[PDB]
Amino acid sequence: KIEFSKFTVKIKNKDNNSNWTDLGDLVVRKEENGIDTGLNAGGHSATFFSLKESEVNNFIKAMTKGGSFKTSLYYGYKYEQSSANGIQNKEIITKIESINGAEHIAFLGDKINGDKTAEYAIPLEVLKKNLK
Repeated sequence: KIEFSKFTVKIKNKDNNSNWTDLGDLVVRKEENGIDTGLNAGGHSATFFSLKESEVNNFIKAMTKGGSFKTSLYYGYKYEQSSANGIQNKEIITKIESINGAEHIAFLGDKINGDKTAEYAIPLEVLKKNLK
């Protein structure tokens, strides 16, 4: 059983030099079945990744303690390759990471266009406050 309906939390990515930069806000929404999350970065607004009921516990766990979950669809952001059409069952895999003094949930995205993927970071304390 899950209390929450909808909330927002800041998301960062690693820029062209591998520096954590603020990207935007991520709108996590709770469905009849699963979670949708969507990226409002710059003036682009579009679904980021989603997952059904069964991966929910794996989500919460993952997004609070570090772990992994299976998405229904992962698109990401524009630079990564899966944003045109999205990819089913992409496994997201999370770590805890202190960035300034603030622990974040960090995970890799998709391949961009020597294989380079996108990297992402959301603060842990906000994910814990809201994810229940």
